Order: sequence, then C-alpha cells, then structure tokens
Amino acid sequence: YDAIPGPLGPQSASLEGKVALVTGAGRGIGREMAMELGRRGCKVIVNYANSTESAEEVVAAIKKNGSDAACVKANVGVVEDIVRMFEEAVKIFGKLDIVCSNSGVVSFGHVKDVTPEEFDRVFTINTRGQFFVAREAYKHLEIGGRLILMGSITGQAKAVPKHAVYSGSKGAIETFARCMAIDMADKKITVNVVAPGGIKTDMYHADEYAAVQWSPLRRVGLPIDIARVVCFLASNDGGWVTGKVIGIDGGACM
Amino acid sequence: YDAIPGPLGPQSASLEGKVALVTGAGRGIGREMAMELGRRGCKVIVNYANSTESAEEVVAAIKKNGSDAACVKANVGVVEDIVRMFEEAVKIFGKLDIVCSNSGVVSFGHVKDVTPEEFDRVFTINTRGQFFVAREAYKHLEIGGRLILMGSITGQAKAVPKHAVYSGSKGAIETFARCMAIDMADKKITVNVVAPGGIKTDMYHADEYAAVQWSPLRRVGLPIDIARVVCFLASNDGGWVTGKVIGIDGGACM
Amino acid sequence: SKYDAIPGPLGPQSASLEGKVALVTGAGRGIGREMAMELGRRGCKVIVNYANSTESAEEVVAAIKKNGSDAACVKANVGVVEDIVRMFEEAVKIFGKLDIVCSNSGVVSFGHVKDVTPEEFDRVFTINTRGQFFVAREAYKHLEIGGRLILMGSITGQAKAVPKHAVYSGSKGAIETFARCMAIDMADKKITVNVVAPGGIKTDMYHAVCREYIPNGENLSNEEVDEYAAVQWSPLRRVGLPIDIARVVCFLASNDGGWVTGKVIGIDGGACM
Amino acid sequence: SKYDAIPGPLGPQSASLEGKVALVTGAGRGIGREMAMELGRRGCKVIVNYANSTESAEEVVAAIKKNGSDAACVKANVGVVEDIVRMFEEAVKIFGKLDIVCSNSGVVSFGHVKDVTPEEFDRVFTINTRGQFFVAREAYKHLEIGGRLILMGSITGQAKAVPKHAVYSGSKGAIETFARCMAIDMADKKITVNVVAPGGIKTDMYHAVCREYIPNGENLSNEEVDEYAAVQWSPLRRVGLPIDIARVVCFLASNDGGWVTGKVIGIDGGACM
Ligand SMILES: NC(=O)C1=CN([C@@H]2O[C@H](COP(=O)(O)OP(=O)(O)OC[C@H]3O[C@@H](n4cnc5c(N)ncnc54)[C@H](OP(=O)(O)O)[C@@H]3O)[C@@H](O)[C@H]2O)C=CC1
Ligand SMILES: NC(=O)C1=CN([C@@H]2O[C@H](COP(=O)(O)OP(=O)(O)OC[C@H]3O[C@@H](n4cnc5c(N)ncnc54)[C@H](OP(=O)(O)O)[C@@H]3O)[C@@H](O)[C@H]2O)C=CC1
Ligand SMILES: NC(=O)C1=CN([C@@H]2O[C@H](COP(=O)(O)OP(=O)(O)OC[C@H]3O[C@@H](n4cnc5c(N)ncnc54)[C@H](OP(=O)(O)O)[C@@H]3O)[C@@H](O)[C@H]2O)C=CC1
Ligand SMILES: NC(=O)C1=CN([C@@H]2O[C@H](COP(=O)(O)OP(=O)(O)OC[C@H]3O[C@@H](n4cnc5c(N)ncnc54)[C@H](OP(=O)(O)O)[C@@H]3O)[C@@H](O)[C@H]2O)C=CC1
Ligand SMILES: O=C1OCc2c(Cl)c(Cl)c(Cl)c(Cl)c21
Ligand SMILES: O=C1OCc2c(Cl)c(Cl)c(Cl)c(Cl)c21
Repeated sequence: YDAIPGPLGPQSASLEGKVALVTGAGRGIGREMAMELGRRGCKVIVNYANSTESAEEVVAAIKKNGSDAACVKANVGVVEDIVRMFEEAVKIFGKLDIVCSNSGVVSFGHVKDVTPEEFDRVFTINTRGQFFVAREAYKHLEIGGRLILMGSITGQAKAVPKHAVYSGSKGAIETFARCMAIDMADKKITVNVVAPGGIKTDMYHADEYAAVQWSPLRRVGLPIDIARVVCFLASNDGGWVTGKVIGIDGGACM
Repeated sequence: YDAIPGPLGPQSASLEGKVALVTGAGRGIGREMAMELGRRGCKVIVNYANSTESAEEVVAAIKKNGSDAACVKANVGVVEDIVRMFEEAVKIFGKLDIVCSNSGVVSFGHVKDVTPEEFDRVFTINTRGQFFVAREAYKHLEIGGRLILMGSITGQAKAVPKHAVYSGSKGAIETFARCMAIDMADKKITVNVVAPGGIKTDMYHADEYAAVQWSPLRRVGLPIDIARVVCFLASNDGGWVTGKVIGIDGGACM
Repeated sequence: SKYDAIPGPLGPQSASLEGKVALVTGAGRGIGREMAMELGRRGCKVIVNYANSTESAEEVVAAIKKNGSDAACVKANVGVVEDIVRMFEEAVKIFGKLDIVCSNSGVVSFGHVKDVTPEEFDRVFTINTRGQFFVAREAYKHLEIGGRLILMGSITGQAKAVPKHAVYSGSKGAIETFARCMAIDMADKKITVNVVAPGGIKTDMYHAVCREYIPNGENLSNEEVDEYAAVQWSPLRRVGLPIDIARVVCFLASNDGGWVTGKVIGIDGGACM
Repeated sequence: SKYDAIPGPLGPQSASLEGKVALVTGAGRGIGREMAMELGRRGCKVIVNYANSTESAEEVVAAIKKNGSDAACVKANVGVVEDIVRMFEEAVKIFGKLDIVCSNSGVVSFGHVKDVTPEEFDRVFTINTRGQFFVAREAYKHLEIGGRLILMGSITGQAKAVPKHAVYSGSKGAIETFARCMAIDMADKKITVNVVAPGGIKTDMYHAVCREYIPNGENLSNEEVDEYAAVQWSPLRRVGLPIDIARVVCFLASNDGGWVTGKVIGIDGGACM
C-alpha cells in the first residue's frame, strides 16, 4: 500500500494517449472540454445531437491542434442512442479512458407554472440522460478510467427563484456521483461532478453584473475555467478524488 | 417587523383545527404522520394508490383518536390524479393547511444493471410525483401553509452501494426544497424536506445491526420519530424554518 | 422487537417540557433571554446565566417566575473554564437536575483578514468556540440520561458572501463539527446534541453589526436596515426574531427531537448569505 | 467583451508551476514534506518550514535541490504569531516573492469530550486553527497578486462516525469556513483560497492515531491497520498516500485552479467516516 500510484512530478497531469468522449461537445462548455482535452494529448469523441456542422468544426479544430478527434451523433434522451454511441466510440479509437457527461438543457419557471412535459424534457436530458451515459461509460471504460458528470451551483444554490426543475435535475447528479463512485470503483474508475457557476455560452446568454455580482474575483466564468478542472480530474492528479462535487464558480454565492 | 408571529408559549406547537393531506398514508411512515397529525388536532386526508382497506383503517383510527379523517385515491405517477386529488381534498374539509409529500418506492442495483424502466419507475414516483404534489399543494394551500417533502439520508450518504437510482431520486428533493421555498414564500408557505435514516416499515424490511450500526443511541428508527418532526415543521414553531433539510436518523453515518 | 417500543408519549405531550430544568448561557439579553422565557413558558425551571448583565438577568428571572415557572440566575464567564464548572455545580444544586442545556453565549467580530489581531481572534474564539466546548463538556457530565444539548451556530458557518467575517464565521463553523462529533460521545447517556444556526436576528448584536452584512449600508437608517433584512435575507419578507429561534430550541429540547442528533438546523427564513 | 479574455495559457501549460515560489508549513515530514517535494518537482522554489524537525527539514531541502529546483528551510512555530510574521519576511527575502502558500502544519488529538482539558483543547486549536489563520493573514499580505493559498482540513470536518474526536475535528472544520470567508477578502488581490480535506493518509500522524478510528483496532497489527484502511475507508481498496494530496495541491496551486476558490476538496478515495 506504499506503492506510488502513477508518476511523481508533472507527468501525473498528462493526458497524453488517452481517449475521451464528451457529450454535447459541438458547442459551449462541452466544446471547450473537448478542445482542452485534445490540447493535453487526448483523442476526443465529440458527441452531438443536433449541431452537426459545429461538431465537425470541433473535430477539425482538435485535429489542427495535434490530436485525433471524431464525432458521433446521439441523443441522450434515448437510451438506445447512448448504447449505440458507446459501441461506435470504442471502435473509433479502440478504447475509452475518460467520459465527460456534459449534455444539458436549461429551464425557467415558478413551480406553479411547471408542466409535466417541461419537467420531463429537462429531467430526461439533465438527469436520466447522464445516468445512462454513466451506465454505458462504466461498461466501456478502461480499468482506472474516469467519469466526470455535469452539475451546477444551483444544485445547492439558495436564492435562485423560478428554477426548481433545472436545479433539481442538477442536484440529483451530486448524489449519483457519491453513489456511482462506490459501484464504479470495482473497475478503479473515479466518478466526480463539476458544478459550474455562470459560464459564458449560449445557455449563459439565456457581463458586468455577472462579474461584480457572482464573483469576488470580478470577472465572468468561461468554458476554459471548467475545462481545466475536468482535465485535472481526468488526470492521474485526480486519482484520490472520487465521489466529490467540485464547485467552479469563482467564489459565487447564489 | 417586531410583531411576534403567532402565540408565545406551547400553543405555538398546536396543530388544532388544521387540515393536512398526506400522500401514501395507508402504510408505513405516511400512516404514522397521519395518525400523529390527527392526535395533535388535524383533520387528515389519507391518500393511497393501492392499499384501500389500509387507508380506511387509518381514517377510522384517526377518528377514534378524536379527529376527522377521510381518504382519497390517487397515484402520484399520474399528474392528472394529483390534480384531482387536491380538488377533492379541499372540498372534503374546505381548505388545506399542511401537505406531506411522502409516497415513495425503494430500488436496488449496481449502476451497470439499471434499466430505463426501473429508473423511470422510481423517479416518476419519488421525484416527479413529489414535484407535482408540491405544485398542486402550492395552488391549494392556505397563505401561511406548510409543505413537507420526503427525502432520505441516502441523498447525502457516502457508503451505500447499489443505490444510485433511489438515492439520486431523493437527493433531488433537497434541491427542490431550497428552490420551492423561494417560489412558495409568496404565499408564506414554508417548504422543507425530512430525511429519515432507516425506519421500521415494510420498506425497511427490504434490528440489532440497525440499532448498533446506524445509531450511537443504539435503537431502531420508528415512524413516530419522523412523524414528530413533521408536526414540528407543520406547526408555528417551524415558521422560520424554510428551504431546509432535517436529517432524522439518530446520528447515523451512511 | 423490543426495538418496537415507542420512545415517549404519542400525541402533543411529546412536545411538552413540563417539569424540565434547563440552563441557558447568556440569558440576560438577546436570543438567550428569549430562549429562557419560552422554555419557561413551556414549563421549564430555568437557570439564567450571565457574565455582566446582572440587572437584566434578574429581570429575566423575575419575568419567568411571573409566567408561572421557577428560575434563578448564575454568574459565569464562559471564557473561564473554572466558572463553567462552578456554574453547573451551582445549577444542579438550585433545581436538583439538568435536562436541557442551551449554549448561547457569543460575541460578534468584523474585519478584513489582513487586519485581524491575535488578541481579537483569541477574544472571539475563547467565547464562541472554546467556551461552548467546555459548557458542552460540563453539560455532558451533569445532564440527565436522555438530556439535551443545543449549541449556537450561525448562517455564517456556511455563508459564502460575507466579507470581513472570517474570525466570527469560523468560530461558529467549528460548532457544526462539534455537534456531529459530540453527538457520538454524548449518546452513551442518550443525550442529543444539535446546533441551531440563525440568520440575522433582531437583538443588540443585530443592531451593532447588521450594517456590516449590507453592502454600503453603513449609512442606512434603522428602518432601511430592517427593510433590507426583510427583503434581502428572506423570501418570507420579514426580519428574524429571537422567538423564531426559541421555538426551534424548544422542539429540539422536547421528546419530538429524540431522533434528531448531530444536526445543524438553519433558522433564517430561507436566507442566502 | 473584455471579459472574453482567456485567463492564462490554453493547453497543458496551464498546469505548470514553473518559476513559482511556494511556502509549505510543516514541510520537514508527512504530507507537508511531499507537498514540498512535488511542488519542487513541478518547477517551484520551496521554503520548507519546520518547528522542530531541523535535520528532516534540511533533508527535504537537499532532496528538492537534487530534483533540480531551489529550496530553503525557515524555522517557525505556527503557535507563535511573531514567528509566522518573521517567517514570511525571511521567505520573501530568500526568493524575492511568494506565489503559493500551503498551510499544512497540524497536530492530532483523541479523547471523549468529557475528558478534554482546556490545555489539550488550547494546544490543538492554537496550531490547527489559530495557527492556520495567521499563516493565512500573512500569506495574504505577502502573496503575489494572483497568488494561491491552500489550507489543510480533514474528512473529520464533516465526518459523522468518528468518536472521541471533537477537538481535532472541530479545529479542521473551522478551516472550511475560513476558506469560504477568506476567499472573499483575499480576492481583492486575485488570490484563491481553498481547503484540501484528506482522509487517512500514511504518515507519522497516521500510524499513531490510525487505530483510534478503527473500532476495537487497538490490538491491530500494522498490516491489519493498512488492510482495514484499504477496504474500510475506500471503494478503491488502497491506502491514501501523501502524494495523493500533493497532486491536488499542485492543481489548485496552478492556473488550472483559477476559477476554484472558497472550496473544500475532499481527498479520501471516496471514504465514508
Ligand atoms: N453555461 C452555464 O452557465 C452552465 C452550464 N451548466 C451545464 O453544463 C453543460 C453545458 O452547458 P452549456 O455549454 O452552457 O450549454 P449550451 O446551451 O451552450 O449547449 C449545451 C450542450 O448540450 C447539448 N445537448 C442538448 N441536448 C442534448 C441531447 N439530447 N443529446 C446530446 N447532447 C445534447 C447541446 O448539443 P446540441 O447542439 O447537439 O443540441 C450542447 O452541445 C450543461 O449540462 C449545462 O446545464 C451548468 C452550470 C452552468
Ligand atoms: N422506511 C425507511 O427506511 C425510509 C423511507 N423513506 C421514504 O419515506 C417514505 C415512506 O416510506 P415507508 O413508509 O418506509 O414505505 P412503504 O414501502 O411502507 O410504503 C410507502 C408508501 O408509499 C406509497 N405509494 C407508493 N406508490 C405510490 C403512488 N404511486 N401513489 C401514491 N402513493 C404511493 C404506498 O402506498 P400504497 O400502498 O397505496 O402503494 C405507501 O403508502 C417513502 O417515500 C420512502 O422512500 C426515506 C428514508 C427511509
Ligand atoms: N443576533 C443575530 O443575528 C445572531 C446571533 N447568533 C449567536 O446567538 C448568540 C446570542 O446572540 P445575541 O443574543 O444576538 O447576542 P447579544 O449581543 O445580544 O448578547 C448575547 C449574550 O452573550 C453573552 N455573553 C457574552 N460574553 C459572554 C461571556 N464571556 N460569558 C458568558 N456570556 C457571555 C451576553 O452576556 P452579558 O449579559 O453578560 O453581556 C449576552 O447574554 C451568540 O452566540 C451569537 O453569536 C448567531 C446568528 C445570528
Ligand atoms: N495523516 C492523515 O491521515 C491526515 C493529516 N491531516 C492534516 O495534514 C497536516 C499534516 O499531517 P501529517 O503530515 O500527517 O502530520 P505529521 O504528524 O506527520 O506532522 C506534520 C507536520 O506538522 C508540523 N508541526 C507541528 N506543530 C507545528 C508547529 N507548532 N509549528 C509549525 N509546524 C508544526 C510538524 O513539524 P515538526 O517537524 O517540527 O514536527 C510536521 O512538519 C496536519 O494539519 C494534519 O492534521 C488531515 C487529514 C488526515
Ligand atoms: O450570523 C450572524 O451572527 C450575528 C449576526 C447579525 Cl448581528 C446579523 Cl445582523 C446577521 Cl444578518 C447575521 Cl447573519 C449574524
Ligand atoms: O482526519 C484525520 O487527521 C489525521 C488522521 C489520521 Cl492519522 C487517520 Cl489514520 C485518519 Cl483515518 C484520519 Cl481520517 C485522519
């Protein structure tokens, strides 16, 4: 039990030769996770449901940076798509080392106005979808693999009105991480959740206020702020971090 | 702002003349919530989905203790039932002061073995169902009302293997409570979650180990242990408690 | 099977504090005074501890007696462990037993971390943290089997946007961990240990430092402060009062709180700080 | 728009600590020594603080130099605020600047709450809590704009089943609140403040009190202890090592940790305590 796990020094942060799959990587945070993982030496499978041109654009940009990439279409709201996606994925690069479950949708509304269709739309993607991406990831990941789920500051936020559906769909992910860390540990896979505060993306648009209001550091959160933490968790540096929820919001209070 | 909210002294704990609706009150924890609320002076609407004979038995026992009660059949997995249930409910006693969302199902399985049907079965009742019972409760509750949702120690537990689905369905409730407390506060309704540890019920069966293992107090948790906290929250004593998660597990660590 | 035994009475009596003896530290003023009054109103005999406010302490004692319950004041400085030990010995000799201990005494403190002196850090922690721990140590020793220990925390223990409050906040955050750990130890006597964590509450502490939680509120009128506390710290749109806290303390102090141990109950009207 | 500016380098360089100067308290042994070594391995110049282990401190300093990075030891007792101030002044005069401060020094303590003495409580809090706060105060003052402050917590800050550990656990729990509050204050210099909360880690502290976290483990062999720690505290089935902690500290210390502030990162292999 004294045996050092992995390399001492900077190489422990290396993602060289790893293969990562990121869901919803054609745009926003998912796109930057893919770009950054690629820059650190990973071959990346860029999943998308709709944004096809965007997806091929991410794949091309990743190749331009020196790493192989490919895209796979799949809607996480359909478990059959998720199963197919992983089967396709492992055949592209031969194995899967890292899985970043990032696909998600936003929603707003006073609880009184929430319809079952809106609730179902959000939970099927943000919660159910991530659960099943996690199930398939467990099956296909290399022993010693990595699974990073997507949460949000709203999972624990205390002052966000008209956001019960969205927040609740994200809060659930935090418990999944704790519970899946136990189950998936039998293949030495760590399972963690990244919980971004506000981050500039299309979802975000739906700067000075965000800068001064949600951060003492006085700036806006960017996709790269999240991508960097994902790479840490995905590396050997994140080896003793499992079942945790990492808040990435610049010291926000919401 | 110096005006005292409600009566000073013991009367602040009184539930005399209140009308409460409890979901899944024909058995287990829900049955005891109904009995105890009744003993404290509440008229109780006993909801059930299947246990009809059990439901009428709870209603009869509550009457025998000195309070009026009635039962209403409704499956929380069907939002149409929930809407109907509340419409029926308010017509029985004329108003609704307290709503205890308690209906829930248990589930077990290593993440790898979870099917979409099992995941959906559990989330539709434990999460989606409670959300919609909450939505209708908001609509029908008296200004100054009370909404108590049902959680679990598993929402935050760290060592329960093969329980991602169940735990996650409960963890979501904790975020709902925080978010609904904001929305529902416009009618002065407090929203909280009770999170029981192991409690002796039918679900439980699925004593010395539970006694010594999950509690320094060295005994098993009972439905009344939960019912009592529910009554506190439901009373004027719980007036400044909103958006909170109250753990009721005798000091357990799971 | 023997575990099927119902702990305590079924029904409203489970919330009764009749014939209970409680001790409240810092009960001459603020939240502590109201805890004492409310506990007295629900049937408890109360030992009203105070360190300085003698006249106020006797006023609370007289008021509690007027409401129909016995009371007595005991002077003790929580920053001196010898005083606490002496206080508990005097307490059990006044009423014979101790069923409930409410550790409430505390001081507030403001200042950017860069400006904190070892003397200021020491002053706050000696009362808020060290003091509560030894009041707890003694409460464990003297409490009845099946007793109750309620510690005083604060929303600041978990708050994320309170600047210039590291010392005070940290002194209350420590209490949350004490509750979890002491709940284990004290359970060998069936004592439950919990923390009440209030948000802003109208008391002398409130008035003094209230403006220090409000961005550019140093020039706020008292009404603009109350109004700011009402709308800003609570969806319920009102200010927190000592009675809001006293009521939860009584719940925890009663048989209703029997399965509640090692917990932190936030009492802030749904505040985000 | 100006907020679209990317903070730091894109790619692997963002994890680089090249040309950084770090100070680690209690770096002569245990987790602190490894933090120093690993920081040194990633390109940092390190000030190895120690209070007693002089020979060990110079050994760490020599080892760091052998790995190709400069280092120097500074003696200071964290329980004495004057020592900490002097330590920071000496530190910035050795390497010219300070980019990273790792507050690691700490002592362990065991005992049922009833048996805790004011001297034992004071000994632990003066080093674990008071000491870390003043190392933090000074780190704020001397750190570069955009610096890093990593405080040492523990799984015990939130643990729910550790008996006879209220003093130690409480001293670490306070650190979690300090991080949230200091992150606000220290942000005016763009400094991020976080806490690393390890589970059981093989060091001298580990060996001594390990058996005190294991029910009836007082008669366990060293192997049965390691084996118990392996299976009992981690689904990953292995014991935690100083390097497991050092790696996370380096992440936080780098540009990768730029948006991570006011957080507590648990590093326990998924333990439940
Ligand atoms: N940006 C923010 O402020 C925060 C975001 N988050 C979470 O981070 C994640 C990324 O957010 P962000 O990048 O801002 O989002 P955007 O709205 O910019 O796009 C997010 C991604 O979700 C994908 N997606 C949606 N539905 C599906 C689906 N059914 N199957 C597969 N992929 C799908 C989209 O792909 P496609 O184009 O193919 O539809 C898109 O790639 C989300 O889960 C979000 O909830 C959390 C906190 C804050
Ligand atoms: N007992 C324990 O250890 C713990 C329980 N809990 C939660 O507390 C609640 C009560 O648990 P417990 O009493 O032990 O459970 P039981 O299994 O004894 O029965 C729970 C209740 O759920 C009701 N129910 C199930 N489905 C529905 C539905 N579709 N619509 C309406 N009611 C429904 C059942 O009614 P019916 O007969 O009509 O089907 C029953 O009344 C649950 O939500 C549970 O998850 C949380 C932590 C611990
Ligand atoms: N007001 C608020 O908004 C909040 C208050 N709290 C906590 O609640 C507790 C009481 O607060 P509050 O009533 O507002 O405070 P006040 O400022 O009104 O004073 C409260 C009590 O503290 C007592 N006290 C101070 N020092 C000592 C000491 N050395 N030994 C014994 N008793 C002492 C005082 O005694 P004496 O009469 O001798 O002066 C007084 O009885 C504190 O622990 C506080 O930090 C937590 C969150 C919010
Ligand atoms: N090991 C574990 O399982 C865990 C450890 N921790 C925390 O990590 C930190 C280090 O732990 P670990 O390496 O195991 O501990 P060790 O017992 O191995 O000793 C660690 C360091 O603490 C230093 N120290 C003690 N007192 C002082 C003082 N008064 N002033 C300055 N430095 C002092 C020691 O200095 P010196 O050489 O002079 O003796 C030593 O360098 C502590 O804060 C500890 O509580 C947290 C969780 C788990
Ligand atoms: O936690 C607290 O301790 C004292 C206090 C005051 Cl006096 C006020 Cl006004 C507010 Cl808002 C808060 Cl949150 C606190
Ligand atoms: O939190 C801790 O501080 C020291 C320590 C040791 Cl020395 C051991 Cl062995 C274990 Cl298991 C834990 Cl959790 C801790």
